Amino acid sequence: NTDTLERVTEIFKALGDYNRIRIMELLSVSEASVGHISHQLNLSQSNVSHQLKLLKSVHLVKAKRQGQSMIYSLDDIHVATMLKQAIHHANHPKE
Amino acid sequence: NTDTLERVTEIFKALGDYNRIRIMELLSVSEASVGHISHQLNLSQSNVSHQLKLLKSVHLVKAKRQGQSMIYSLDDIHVATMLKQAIHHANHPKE
Repeated sequence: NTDTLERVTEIFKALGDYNRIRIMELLSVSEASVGHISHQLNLSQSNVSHQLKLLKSVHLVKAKRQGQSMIYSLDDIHVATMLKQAIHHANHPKE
Repeated sequence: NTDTLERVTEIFKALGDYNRIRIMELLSVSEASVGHISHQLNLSQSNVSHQLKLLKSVHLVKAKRQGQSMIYSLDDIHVATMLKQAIHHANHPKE
């Protein structure tokens, strides 16, 4: 036992609802309000607000203030590319 | 409209108990019986037999029969290397 493994346990633990990935995708490229993103993506603002919280508290996502409304957005392109690589291999080649 | 994503969902979903990673570690080095691993690895074999069950059905691990007892073992060294990279990067390049 130790703190090393315990860490790798936090990452996976951070994960929760699947829909989360959805927002992440749109976030990877784009920027809108807190509700707008919800309404459109046919989502109940009841959860949204709740969601961001966690992740944000996980150090995964980062928020930024500008005038009034807050616009989210990733700061570590690493995960962005990492996810693409995982999806790029989703289906092996052909043989 | 969720044939591609549904996949990435199965992966993360596959995960379950933490002790999992642990066993995987020892399983990614030496191969032993079902108990021995549980005994020496201070673990209630009650879960083991129950553990592999899942993963197996997930296609993550592949069992092997030869003689009598079945010795488990990975097949896609990819995951093994992938994990190493995750922990290898989990390094705070200072600051």
